[PDB]
Amino acid sequence: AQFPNTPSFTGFNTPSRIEADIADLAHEGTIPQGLNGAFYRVQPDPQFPPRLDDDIAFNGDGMITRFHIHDGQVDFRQRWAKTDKWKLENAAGKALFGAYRNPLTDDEAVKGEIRSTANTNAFVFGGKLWAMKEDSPALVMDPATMETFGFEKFGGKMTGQTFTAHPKVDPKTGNMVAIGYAASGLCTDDVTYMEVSPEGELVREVWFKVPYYCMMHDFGITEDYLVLHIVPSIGSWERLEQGKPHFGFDTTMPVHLGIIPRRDGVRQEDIRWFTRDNCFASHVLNAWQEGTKIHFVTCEAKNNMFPFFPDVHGAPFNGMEAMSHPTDWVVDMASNGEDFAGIVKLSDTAAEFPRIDDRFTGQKTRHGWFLEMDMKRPVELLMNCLFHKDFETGREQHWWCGPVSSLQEPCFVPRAKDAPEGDGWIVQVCNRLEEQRSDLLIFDALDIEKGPVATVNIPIRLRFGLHGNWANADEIGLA
Ligand SMILES: Oc1ccc(/C=C/c2cc(O)cc(O)c2)cc1
Ligand SMILES: [Fe+3]
Repeated sequence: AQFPNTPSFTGFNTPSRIEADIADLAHEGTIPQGLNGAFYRVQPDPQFPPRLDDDIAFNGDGMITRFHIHDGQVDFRQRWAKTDKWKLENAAGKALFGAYRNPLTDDEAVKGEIRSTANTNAFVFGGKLWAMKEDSPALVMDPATMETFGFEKFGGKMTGQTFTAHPKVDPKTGNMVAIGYAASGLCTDDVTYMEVSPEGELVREVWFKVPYYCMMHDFGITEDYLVLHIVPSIGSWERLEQGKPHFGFDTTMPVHLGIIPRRDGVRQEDIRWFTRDNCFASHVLNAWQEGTKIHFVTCEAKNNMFPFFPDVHGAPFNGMEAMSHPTDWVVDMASNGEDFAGIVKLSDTAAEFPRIDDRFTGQKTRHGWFLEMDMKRPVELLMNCLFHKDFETGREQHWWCGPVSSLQEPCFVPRAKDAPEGDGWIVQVCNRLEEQRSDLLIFDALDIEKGPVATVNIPIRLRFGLHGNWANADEIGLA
């Protein structure tokens, strides 16, 4: 196939499209014997050249990578997420769906079809592997064979059109907590709040409305609440009719924070909204309650972080104002009015792709891990450091991948099911950009600054990844 000669399909973005198996990858150092499970991650990877002259990275078909770590070795398996899109285009021999989140650029033959690329998260829950994309139901797969089952509509009990790619698991109940925005159609202000039992059943689905339609990419949960940030990366049908990127950023609009009680029969009037001045925030580290306060830790930038979803008023992209920092948004359920109680910058380190020890989701956490952009480092060819913060001592650790590499999202793996918070490992893919290959790095999570304890060579160049997760062998049929 002939792909376009553009930055989205060349260099680091050259198409790969590899399905593969490798046993016992070559490595340096010591792979911890204590690791027994698998790290799943997803890369957008176009099956076909795009319908339009160009495309963006968020729009490639989801390709799922699994690193099965056991007995001191790492095995590699990679397979397509066989979405309806993937199947339809595979049969036609060509692209049928068009631009990102824009059905007006699709072939008439796929009108009304689910558009998901399942390319944003690879998540294990309830014995299934979930390949997720926030414009559609999630695609469920077999975590062991990595075959595709199909889209999860919960037998038809799901009434919304969409399902998040940033699900959260409630440690108290074991439920998956999810939202689905644009729930009644593209660009609508309807959102569902959903919980899924460990058994896979949709046990709650609550419809509500948000102040305005926007990219509701992530959210937080607390013991009693779902915490939803409303950030003005906005879209509209008018944008799509005109061929603009679906989203653009409006610096003139306020940011809101919605507090949704996690209970049955929640009404619109039960939801509380707080309001602050414009900023950009996408990913949520964690959120928790303290007394009457809710703490909501996100990575906040002064302005838009997506150059390909541009400023709606024509402004050129401002790299400096896209630097994000871990920030606590604090609201007080006992106050009157909409003002935030506090907006507290927690580090001067520029950081994104935040992660916690997910066993403590919705509770006060001591540790966070991030990708860091350290603009003071040499670059001889961009997230170039792993960053850990101990929020109780304030101590920060940094590990630099060197001047010819970059890093993908870290994932925390507990040492044992009863281990203290953060007692375990970080795994992450490293892009060896000059050598055109990839490594899987393994760190001691509380001592990242000494460097990885193992470097596992991947003889396939991996593409830009989005989100990834660990599951123990007994959760994925590999025990
Ligand atoms: O369909 C998609 C929609 C949104 C996203 C968001 C990705 C993202 C990437 C970053 O580097 C920082 C960030 O805060 C968010 C990915 C896929
Ligand atoms: Fe994300």
